[PDB]
Amino acid sequence: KKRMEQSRLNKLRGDLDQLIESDPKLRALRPHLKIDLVQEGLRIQIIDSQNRPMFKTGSAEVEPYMRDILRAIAPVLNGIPNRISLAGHTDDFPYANGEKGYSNWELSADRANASRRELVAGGLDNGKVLRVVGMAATDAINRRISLLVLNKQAEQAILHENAESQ
Amino acid sequence: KKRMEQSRLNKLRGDLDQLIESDPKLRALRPHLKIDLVQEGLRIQIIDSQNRPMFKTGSAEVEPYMRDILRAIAPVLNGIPNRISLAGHTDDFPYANGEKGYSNWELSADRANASRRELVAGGLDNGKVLRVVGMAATDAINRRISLLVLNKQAEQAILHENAESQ
Repeated sequence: KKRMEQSRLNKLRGDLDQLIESDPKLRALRPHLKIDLVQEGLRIQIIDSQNRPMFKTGSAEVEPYMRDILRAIAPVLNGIPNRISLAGHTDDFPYANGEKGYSNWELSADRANASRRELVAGGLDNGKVLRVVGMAATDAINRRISLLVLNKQAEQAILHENAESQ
Repeated sequence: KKRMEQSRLNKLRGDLDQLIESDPKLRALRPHLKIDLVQEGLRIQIIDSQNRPMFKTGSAEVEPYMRDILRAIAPVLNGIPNRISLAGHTDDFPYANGEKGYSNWELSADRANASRRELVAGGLDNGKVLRVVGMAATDAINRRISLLVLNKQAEQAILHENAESQ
């Protein structure tokens, strides 16, 4: 039912918790790792701040700790068949320097894909990611990578909203 | 109610239809322009094929006709306050040449943003686009740009699924 699925998600939640609490490097970054259940499934948020950035300035290049986080969780996410929506949220000051129209919009999507490639390098099955998302609004700095492990319902709703058919 | 909103969407649909049928260039591309009502709002699909590509090969650079389409509809979309989810769908053969991990995933998101910038150049109010999406699967070539004018419900569901809060 929606039962075997919820059970899988709860187990995944526990496995991620076990992984984080058994790794010194992850324990040190815990405040920047948020896990919760949302309508569409299990959500994992990785906070990207000025004090502890997950990417190099104005770049989609991951920082050491971001690489450690993504590669560490990749194998665990692979445990279940649920697919994932990966979102890059970049509410920061106007992108400066190198830019042929390149703004926080391009930066947010690029970071989302940069995170996707790290998960894959870490062992995430290709195909697991169903979509990447970018969101950027014009001490209000808010940057983060969201990894949503979708329940069947949400996955289907996305596939229907994205098909050419009616 | 959901009434004033549906009426606005139906009016928008009619205005887009009027625009397309009054422009020679758009009439010529009509088969590649699909408009319909979906659960989340009004959807506009722009088909990107081998016979009539909307982007240069392996690039997020728009082709003339794509520029004409996007700049033409931009002012019309600006008529209502509803925001938009812009998606790039790229189901094509493995991306060749220039690539430091650059695949159809990066290409799909880049094309989505390239389309976003054209709408803005064409007069679309900044902020109107709520998110950009990229989707790329591993004569099955299927490429398209989807522009979803979101009804309040869908917009709120997106904002709740993307907030840090619970």
